[PDB]
Amino acid sequence: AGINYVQNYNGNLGDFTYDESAGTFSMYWEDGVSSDFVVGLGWTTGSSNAITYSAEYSASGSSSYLAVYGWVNYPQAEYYIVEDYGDYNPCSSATSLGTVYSDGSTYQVCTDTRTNEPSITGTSTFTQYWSVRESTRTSGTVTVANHFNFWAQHGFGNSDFNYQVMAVEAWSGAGSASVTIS
Repeated sequence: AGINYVQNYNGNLGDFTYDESAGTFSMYWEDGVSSDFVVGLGWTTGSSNAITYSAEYSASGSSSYLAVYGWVNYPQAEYYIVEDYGDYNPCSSATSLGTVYSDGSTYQVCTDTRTNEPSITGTSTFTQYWSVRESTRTSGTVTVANHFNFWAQHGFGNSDFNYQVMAVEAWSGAGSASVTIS
């Protein structure tokens, strides 16, 4: 793996353990949360290399995602490749970009603009790009390049990356995750 970055945004709202050299982390929020956390492991600089993972992920009562997650510095953008999620599909609500096919499934692709929200430079306005897997799963390989190349047709900068992680996010409800990045 060569993990060199630990993602912890409000991880203290649940129980987050990890081991960088093994590439594994777990996150338990059995009691529920009513604020946003994002936790995971990855790299201080993103790239388009494939990521392979294996997880147990249980969040059907939760507004949550199991995702490849990271940022582009300029133009400022937050992105997700959502492999499995709970009760909330971010593309229901957002502007549709079409469909991409990759690694065994179609993904719905969409984008949204977030204004004055927490970001890698503090509080700012940025674009989000989402690929949401049509057949959800909790293990496999994400050929990141196929998503980046599609989003790049729609303004994604596709270079000048900040961090990139395999992550679990939840902001409501309860569940449980355990993830290995190989």
